[PDB]
This record gives sequence, structure tokens and C-alpha cells, in this order.
Amino acid sequence: TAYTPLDVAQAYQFPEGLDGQGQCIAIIELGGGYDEASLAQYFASLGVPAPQVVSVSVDGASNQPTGDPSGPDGHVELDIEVAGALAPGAKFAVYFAPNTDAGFLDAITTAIHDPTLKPSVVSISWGGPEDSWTSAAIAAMNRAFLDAAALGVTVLAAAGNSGSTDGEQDGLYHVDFPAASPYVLACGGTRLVASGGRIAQETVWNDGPDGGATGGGVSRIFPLPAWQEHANVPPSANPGASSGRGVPDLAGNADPATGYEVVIDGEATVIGGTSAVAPLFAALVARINQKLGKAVGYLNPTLYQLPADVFHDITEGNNDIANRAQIYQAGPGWDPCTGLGSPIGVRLLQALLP
Ligand SMILES: [Ca+2]
Repeated sequence: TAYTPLDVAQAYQFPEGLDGQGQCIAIIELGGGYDEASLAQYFASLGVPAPQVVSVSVDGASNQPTGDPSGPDGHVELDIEVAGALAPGAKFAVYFAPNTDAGFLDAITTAIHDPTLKPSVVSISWGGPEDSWTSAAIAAMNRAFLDAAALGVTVLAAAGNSGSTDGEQDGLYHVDFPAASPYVLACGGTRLVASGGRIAQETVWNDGPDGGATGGGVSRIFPLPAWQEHANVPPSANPGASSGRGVPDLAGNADPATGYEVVIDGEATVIGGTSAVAPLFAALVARINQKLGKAVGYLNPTLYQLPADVFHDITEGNNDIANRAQIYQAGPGWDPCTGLGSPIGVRLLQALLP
């Protein structure tokens, strides 16, 4: 099982007749580059008019594809193919920074403050466990995301591809940063079975430690936000059971087993990860911005007050890949695997309309 990005947007009922025109989506990259030949062939094969793609160098880094499809080129082309396939009217600005937290910070503030490209959306699918970040870098990052919220820019981040432990074996549960930020729309991952625009079934992405699984959990750094106050977020499963910001907010297809068809450095292939969901929803927000005639910005508070039928609730599975305790599990409403669920594009747009 494999989908084009178009088949996925169809299952999530993205609003038709909108392609992101007049909008600029920013995409953060910390390594590799994209092969233009790949994009050219991919977009055409999908029937999509070649989108404008430009690179911006940050802290001396630049677009540098190595040709190795199994390298960071794959991260980069996945970001672009998936989003560019779904908002091809939008201008894509890809910011390349050194693979450091200072570079990542700098690429994000470069994007937000861009006086020329002024992106209205920032797509992020890089990060790490919050404990791997220093308190100072965490604080700089969060000022940035707040700034973003003040400028009407939406910021979206993949919640992780390693389950509730996010890759650590220090025997604790952890969420990823920057999705853990309250000012970031955290994107979880599901397993999607769909066709002709109707989802047949959608469960938690979890293919074990070998296969990867959706990030999700309870932030140990940030306290439960006011707008999450009655979303049924639990305390972390970690002893002490501190309450904290629940991750994620929304979720989309991320299971490589029901994966995305893309072309990485010439080779046809199928990928997944929550890495595909931020750019997928980045394109949804850009289409919605076009319709609105202005950037929607920071959506987290809005999302949590929308009626339930704006989402496809995910209620089965868990995102534990380290033990059999099923920490965390899906269920009715918000859960620490899939958050509010998958959005139903046309209904989110209708709620956002005057
Ligand atoms: Ca749910």
C-alpha cells in the first residue's frame, strides 16, 4: 500500500480549487539538499504544475544534494515533494542551516522574519527529545515560535518517528522538541487505509522499534496549556506523573507500510514518518490561507474548541515501541498518539470562514 500525496489529501478532504497561490511556505532543512531533476519528474508525473522552489542559505549552509537517496537528500525531497504536490501554487522557500540547534534556531528566525519571502507557514520535520535540548536553546526556540504566532505565521512540526520514548533507552517516556512547544502545531502519525476520498480505517502508526512509530506524550518542559484544559490530557506516564503539554495536536498518515510514493534522487520509492505530516498539513494551511485572503496563523487554541466532527477521531492503537505497557494509547477524543485526530480539510476551512 502506497499513496500519492494527492490520494492522501483526498482522504483528508483538502478544499478543492485552492493551490496556495499568493502564499509562501517555508521549509527548514539541516542537511543535504534537493535534486531538481527529481522534483521535476515527480511533480510532472502527478500532473502538478511545477511549483516555484527557492533555497535560502543560513549560517553558511546551502542546498547541496549528495546524490545518495538513502542520505539527508531523502529528508529534504520528502518535505518538498509532499508539500509542493499539494500547494503547488505556493512559493517554497527552503532554508538550509548547519546541523546544529543554533542553525535550526537561526533557520526558523530567518524564515519568520523574512522581509522578502514572508512565508505564512513554516514546515518542520527535524527535532530531538526535549531533554537533549539545553534550557537556553529551548527558550530561544520558544521566543521564535511566539514571534511566529505574533506575525500570523503557522508553525508545524513532526512529533517524531520513535514512539513514546522518542528514541531514548534511559527507561523513560519522552516527547520531541520542537513539537512539544505550545506554539507549534505538533503532527502525529497514523496508519491510513483509504480510497476515493473516504477513509476506511485510520489507526495509530506503530510498526515496532524496527519500523518506527508516532511520537506523542506529555511534555515535561511545558505545563498543560490553558486551551488544552479540558482535552483529557493525562499526566506523563513517568513517575511523579507531572501534568504537561500533550503531544500531538493533529495526526496524518505516517506508516511507511501505507506510505508515500515519492522520487528521491531519481529513484522511485515509498516513505513515511511523521516527517510527511507537517508538510502535508502545511499545504492544507496554505490552501486555507488563500481562501481566506490572509494568513490564519497560530491554530492550536482554535483547534481545541472546534466541534468534534471537524476531525476524524483515531481511537485504536498505541505508540509504545519500548515495552508492552501500551504507553500511550489511542481513544475517543484527544489522545497522546494522534491528538485531536486527522483534520477534515473542508470542514476546518468552513469553521475558519467568516
Ligand atoms: Ca482519539
